[PDB]
Amino acid sequence: GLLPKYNILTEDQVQKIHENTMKILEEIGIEFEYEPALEVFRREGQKVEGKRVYLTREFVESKLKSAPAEFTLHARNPENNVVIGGDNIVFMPGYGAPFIYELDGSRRKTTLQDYENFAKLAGASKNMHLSGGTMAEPQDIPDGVRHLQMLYSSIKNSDKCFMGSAEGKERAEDSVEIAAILFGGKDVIKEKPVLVSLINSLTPLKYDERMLGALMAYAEAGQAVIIASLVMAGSTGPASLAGTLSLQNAEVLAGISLAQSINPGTPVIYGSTSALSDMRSGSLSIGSPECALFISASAQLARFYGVPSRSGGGLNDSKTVDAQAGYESMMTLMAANLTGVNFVLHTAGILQYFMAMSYEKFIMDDEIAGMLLHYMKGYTFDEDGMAFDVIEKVGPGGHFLTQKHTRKNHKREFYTPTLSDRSAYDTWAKEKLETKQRAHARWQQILANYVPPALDPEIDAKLQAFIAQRGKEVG
Amino acid sequence: GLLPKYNILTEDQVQKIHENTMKILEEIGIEFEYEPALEVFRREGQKVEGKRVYLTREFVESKLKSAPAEFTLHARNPENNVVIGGDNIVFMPGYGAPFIYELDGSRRKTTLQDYENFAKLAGASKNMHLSGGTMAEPQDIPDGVRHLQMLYSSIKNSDKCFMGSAEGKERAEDSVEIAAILFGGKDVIKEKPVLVSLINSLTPLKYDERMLGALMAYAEAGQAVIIASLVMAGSTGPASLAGTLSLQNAEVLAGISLAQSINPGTPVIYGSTSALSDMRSGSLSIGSPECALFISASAQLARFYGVPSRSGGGLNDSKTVDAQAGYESMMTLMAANLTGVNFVLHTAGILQYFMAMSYEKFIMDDEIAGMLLHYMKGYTFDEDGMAFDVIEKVGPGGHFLTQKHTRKNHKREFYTPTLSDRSAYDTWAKEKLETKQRAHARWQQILANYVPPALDPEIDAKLQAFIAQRGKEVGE
Repeated sequence: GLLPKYNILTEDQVQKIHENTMKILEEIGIEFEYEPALEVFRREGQKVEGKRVYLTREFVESKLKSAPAEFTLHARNPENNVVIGGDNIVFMPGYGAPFIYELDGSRRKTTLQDYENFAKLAGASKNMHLSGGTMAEPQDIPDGVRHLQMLYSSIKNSDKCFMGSAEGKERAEDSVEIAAILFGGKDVIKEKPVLVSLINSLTPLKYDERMLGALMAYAEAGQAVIIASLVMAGSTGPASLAGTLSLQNAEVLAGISLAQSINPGTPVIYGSTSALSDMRSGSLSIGSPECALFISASAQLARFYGVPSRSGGGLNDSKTVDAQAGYESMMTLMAANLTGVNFVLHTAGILQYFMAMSYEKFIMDDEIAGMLLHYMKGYTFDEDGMAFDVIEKVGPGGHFLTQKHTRKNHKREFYTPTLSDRSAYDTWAKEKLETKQRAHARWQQILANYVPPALDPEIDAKLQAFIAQRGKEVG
Repeated sequence: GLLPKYNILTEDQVQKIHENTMKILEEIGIEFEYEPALEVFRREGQKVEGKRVYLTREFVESKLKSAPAEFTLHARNPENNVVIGGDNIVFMPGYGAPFIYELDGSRRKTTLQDYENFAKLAGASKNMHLSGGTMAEPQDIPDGVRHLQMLYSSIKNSDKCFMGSAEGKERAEDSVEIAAILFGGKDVIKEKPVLVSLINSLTPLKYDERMLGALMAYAEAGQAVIIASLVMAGSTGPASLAGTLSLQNAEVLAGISLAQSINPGTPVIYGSTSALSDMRSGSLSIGSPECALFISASAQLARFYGVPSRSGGGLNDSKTVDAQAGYESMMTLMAANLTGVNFVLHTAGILQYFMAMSYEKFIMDDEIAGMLLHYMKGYTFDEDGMAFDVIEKVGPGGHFLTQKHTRKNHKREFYTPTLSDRSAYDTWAKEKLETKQRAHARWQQILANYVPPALDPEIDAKLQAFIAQRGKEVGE
């Protein structure tokens, strides 16, 4: 009923990586740019020189041992509750992009209306399990209330799970307060998690105050944190795959141990965003087989450490929804699915190494998403199934076009494409639409038809009341 | 170095397929429309009613044991010798397409010049290990001598391995003669196989005269055959994954068991071309995840039966080199690579479920092939390596780009793209070239600057005298 996961590493090699990781954390250490964070380490008997911290293997292997292998995140509509990790996998849009690249190859700043559109699309879509977070940076809006309008867009436009803000102590806490209003208290959400948020390290071997202030805010509440590291081999990490993975490993676990020492059993996702620093281009390259290699190894490491994994997505370096957007996104999304990544931020919409979102790419990515979930269902070994009797009725030289079996079973075992054009030349040649152009017609169809799920009047009567008060307070 | 193969099925599931396949062969049978193949199965003690042969698992499982797990195909230039069957993988162009799809959307008939062009492109590419066969149908040339002209154009334009004709006994025997001239004798090429050729069943549960005629000629000589079944689920096969796989499995093992009855130990490749008959279009769909599942499972069945596999390629249903060409072809080729297919016909050039080759698509596919081979290299766990001391040197907040170890190892471990554009928007926005356009400039550059490897004048002269005489025979 479900394909097994691909593990690309031998068990001796996983041992090498971990032995190298432990050595890094012990010998070289990690700088945490936050007093409260250092205090936690000191109060946990770890070595700490100014901002630097050296964790032993026992302290980390101990802190990991309390980190839960699986946790539900809770949706407003419980029909969309989501189990993290899992032979399970969840998909959701790209995150952080300040640009929209349009079908015409032009570029523009993102807006709240983009955030909102992407919320609706993720809402509308059978394959997007979460509506996501920071889908399109709302430069439309004044900075200190961007989070406020964003979590409200996510609530008013989706009944699926959304993400909390990682931009600071107070922002983090606002988000927790907002989930609280939405589920009826902070205690409810402490035991039934609601938010996930992306906490990043500052490669190589640091953590900035803003991320940390969000991380601890979340681990002191009940809420989920992705501890992602983005090591760019050649640049912010060593020019070797084993090297940059070892470095990524050291960073992610240091973040996990902090959360776990702050709050034992608090939900944490191992995050890998590592890729290549292209030496010809100077810059990040996530459409690379190196990226695909980090995605793949990271999924296996996360199993090894007993925790859920986030990595991959429709990842690529193209500026347009062309053949490159297609083959690079598939390579990285397929890696993520086959190797059993649990949580795929950036499943849909991303172009040019996280620099841009695209409406057409969103639809492209949703197709490949559906195709890969279909691959991962596998084969069905029941009577219908093995189909012996139909093969027999038909016999040598017959066809199956008109069998009852074909009519009943095609629908059951086969994927209906949402985007791919499967017609003959003469049919296609009348308009010669490429995937880009079809994708464009499709997103417009979907936003024209999406009715957002209703939000209890009094709930958003309290959502607004709070956005009002904080609106003043931050000014 | 290299990465382990992905096995998508459990031991039990593999056994269930095998059971369903034996039942199909024992109870339903396959038609072999070629008296000589029928007489082979007769002497083997197998039931024949008219043209229908029923094969027992005792017989099939016995014959499979004589098929080698690995063999070598031998090229003009022995550096291009190729192992079929290890953890090994070999790539080559598309096969059989009668159209070229152009950058501007138009289509036209394939000619001999197209054939030659693809032989050169294959010849020039570091990721194509064979030049292929039937790369473009030479509709240009009288039907009866086409195979003669393709074989020569293969031998002249590339010193890599190439494929024989599968179009009947006589054209197979011509292929064997040509191979024997090139390498010294029929004896030498029986000990050191040279040719590989595509023998398809006629799904469901048939094999026609022309394919059987070629199969038996090649088995009799030492030459490799791909025994390949293309089942279309919902059309020529049942509308189910396990069912279509079982039917394909029955077709292939019936074919391999015939080859091994003729010449025990003769080189065979288990071939899966199975895909979807799409419900809305009524046509073959190879860019489907069903196709990807057939490829993956077949890679693992071949391992089970102890023979090499062929399946997959840059397979897609698109009419143009667009995002669908990209994602469909990467899915099916990545499946092939990760599950450990040995021989990938149609790695490069195919559009629209085998109806077309495209020169831009060839370049695209050559890029995805390169990326995929880099993926399967995997990690390097030596000292340089785990990079601990360079990490120690640099330290928190540092950067690696100005280190000796970066200079040393950047090129060693990282893939350099031949097609993907990794620039920032502002560079790219100057011309806004999409992949298909960059591909278009590249194939023209490659072809323009390609120089075929010198062919021995004496052997060349013999090849031409053989082909001159045969063409006269075929015209009389």
